[PDB]
Amino acid sequence: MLSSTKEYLQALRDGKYLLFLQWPKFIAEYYEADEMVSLLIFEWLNNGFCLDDIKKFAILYAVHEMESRPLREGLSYALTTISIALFPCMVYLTNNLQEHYITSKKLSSKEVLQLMTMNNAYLEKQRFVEFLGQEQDKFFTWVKEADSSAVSKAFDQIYSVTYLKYLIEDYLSLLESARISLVVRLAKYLHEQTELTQDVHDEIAVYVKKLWEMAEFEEEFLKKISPLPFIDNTVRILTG
Amino acid sequence: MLSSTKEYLQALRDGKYLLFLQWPKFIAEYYGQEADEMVSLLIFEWLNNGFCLDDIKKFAILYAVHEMESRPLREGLSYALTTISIALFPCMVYLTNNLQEHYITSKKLSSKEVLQLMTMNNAYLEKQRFVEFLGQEQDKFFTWVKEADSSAVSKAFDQIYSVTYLKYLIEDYLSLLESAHLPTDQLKSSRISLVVRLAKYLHEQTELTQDVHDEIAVYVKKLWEMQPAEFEEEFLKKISPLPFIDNTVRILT
Repeated sequence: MLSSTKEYLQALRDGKYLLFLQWPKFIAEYYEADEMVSLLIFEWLNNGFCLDDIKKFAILYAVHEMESRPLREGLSYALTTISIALFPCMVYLTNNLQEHYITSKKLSSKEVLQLMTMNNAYLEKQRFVEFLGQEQDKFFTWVKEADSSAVSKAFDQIYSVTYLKYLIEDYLSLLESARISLVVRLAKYLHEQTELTQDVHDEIAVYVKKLWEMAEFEEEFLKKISPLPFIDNTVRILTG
Repeated sequence: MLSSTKEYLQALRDGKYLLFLQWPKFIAEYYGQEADEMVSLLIFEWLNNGFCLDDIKKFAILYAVHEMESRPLREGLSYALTTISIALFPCMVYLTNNLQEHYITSKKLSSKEVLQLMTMNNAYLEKQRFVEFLGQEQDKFFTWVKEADSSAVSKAFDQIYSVTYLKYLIEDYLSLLESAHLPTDQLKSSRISLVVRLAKYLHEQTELTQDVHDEIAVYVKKLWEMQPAEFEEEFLKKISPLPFIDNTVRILT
């Protein structure tokens, strides 16, 4: 967990996206999803919502729509949730309401929703919606204009990790209903990683091997996780 | 494509799933697409092609696969699967309750002719009972999905995803190439044309056989000769790789 919304919006600008998606998990401990989206509107405006922020999300969102769906479930909630917030912020920054939102004081969840309720007076319910639609439009075009080198490179980055997360997640339920307490750590280990570090792929093999100790179906999964320890492990016996 | 529901259902019994999922596309041609009509044809067809308890249990494997987190069946492959499940439940109801006879004939009918048969037979089960039955069978089914052999599911998975992972990646290459800003690049247009055709070739394929690897390689080769962008390269690499390791892992397997 990071210390600030400012650090999370840094990760976003730093193309750190697996990390930035934890932003809504941060606001969870620092204060329903009705409340949630409004916290992130407050949080983003007080933390320097800009055009660059929108534009760098349009990469992330474009990655989300990829047919290979690297971001799914928990991560996909994170992504869409935040996106629901980005549009109101987009309405606010455009019609110059961003100020009534910006403050000094350290507010509480109840007090936040309080002023956002009051601020609703500055925007008729009918126009809020009209701008929301236009801001959506203006966004989705930037989603289309998203530089494909940036999108692509981002994708490997995310999916490098993400793939194993599902591959492993699936290895678990298949095993539970077919050692288990063991794998959950590999699930919880990998859960924490933002990227596959060459040091991280090392700790993986330190898992794969340790399972062998405790089924023909488990096979092709390890083969898809850490092939090399297998090739070693099998040849070791073949010389008996 | 295949010429017979018997052929398709055979594939389902054999375990050839990507092929089995091609069924509702055949049914759409054999008859000439409101989903209710399409589910109607599937029910008729499956009941004449020897719907049975084993058909259900194997289909359970397929579904269990569709629910993996790696999500091997997306989009149209997914629509196939779900549309077939909507036909499945009525058949389970008709099977348990001895209604199938009214659905069984050797007379080769038309779409309009089957939809009429379907409405005629609608009067042999009162709606309320159909819905109760329908849920009982759904219960009976989803339990079998929870119980599907982990061996059998895991095997279907590797061999569906084997093809299917390629399918989605190639679609994502395609849209990115289209969406790329390439002013100098005079080959972009002929490179897009290559990916589209690769996408098209692969769309018909249910497994990676020697032929497939070879065609894929022919496309990927031509693409390299078209002088791709930096980002395109990662895609080309994944699409036709050389997994000397995996080669060496499976031999040893």
